[PDB]
Amino acid sequence: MTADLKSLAKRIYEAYLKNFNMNKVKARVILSPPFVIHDMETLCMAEKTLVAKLNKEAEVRIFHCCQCTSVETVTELTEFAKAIPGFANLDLNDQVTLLKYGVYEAIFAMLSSVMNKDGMLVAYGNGFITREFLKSLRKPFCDIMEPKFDFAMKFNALELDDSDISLFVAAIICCGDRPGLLNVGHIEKMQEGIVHVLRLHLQSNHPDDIFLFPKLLQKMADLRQLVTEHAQLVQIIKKTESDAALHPLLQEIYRDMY
Ligand SMILES: CC(C)(Sc1ccc(CCN(CCCCC2CCCCC2)C(=O)NC2CCCCC2)cc1)C(=O)O
Repeated sequence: MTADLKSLAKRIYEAYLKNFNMNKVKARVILSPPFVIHDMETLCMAEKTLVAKLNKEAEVRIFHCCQCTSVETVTELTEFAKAIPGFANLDLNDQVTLLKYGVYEAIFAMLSSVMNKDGMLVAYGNGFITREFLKSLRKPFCDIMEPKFDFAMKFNALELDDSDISLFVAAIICCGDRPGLLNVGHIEKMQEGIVHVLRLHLQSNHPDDIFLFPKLLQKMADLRQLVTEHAQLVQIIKKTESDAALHPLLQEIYRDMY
């Protein structure tokens, strides 16, 4: 692994630590105290301390808070993408397409860092929602998070650190086979450079697992399918729930996606 490829992996890693408020090391520290949301009583208590200004059904209030975090994460991923060699040199329209299809694959990948089998760290490290509370919400809102917990438990078993995850997220953003891409050839070259660094980095950082790279390629495919199914559930909610309107930035991300 040349000093240049180590520099690329380090640049990506530092751009990850700079652009995302929560990293896996800090998440594990806290998860090892945040306010525990495990029932309706504690949800209301958390709302008054953590999202005071926020009345509708609990399920709808939660859904709105979730939208706020997604808008924030999309903004963070947008600045992170600049660290990827060649991304800023891409056509402005291609940069939008890559981020459009990539953001939620990256969101659910990064969500794993703050999940354990019993729940998830939320609200900038200050809350912890239980997995069972989320399952207790009325349909269809109880169906949103459980497939993400399912993915995260397998993803977390790979025992990646943020030096790996930063490259993985970069690779997700660099997928050349997104619909609507103009300069597909340059994107594939850009993807190839990130994937090449990821492969060498995993060999260096995880010599114990000789299959980690193909394992992560499969997780990228799993995430694409997870996002397809997520978008389908979001469309049902928007259509069936006469009070869960979508933030405009998010509605534009899902527009014409799948
Ligand atoms: C909003 C849809 C329509 S569905 C959707 C999408 C994503 C999520 C996960 C949101 N979340 C819980 C945010 C929980 C907020 C908490 C609720 C209880 C009261 C206190 C505040 C969270 O922590 N996300 C992390 C953010 C850091 C980076 C990684 C992801 C939930 C639903 C969308 O598609 O965007």
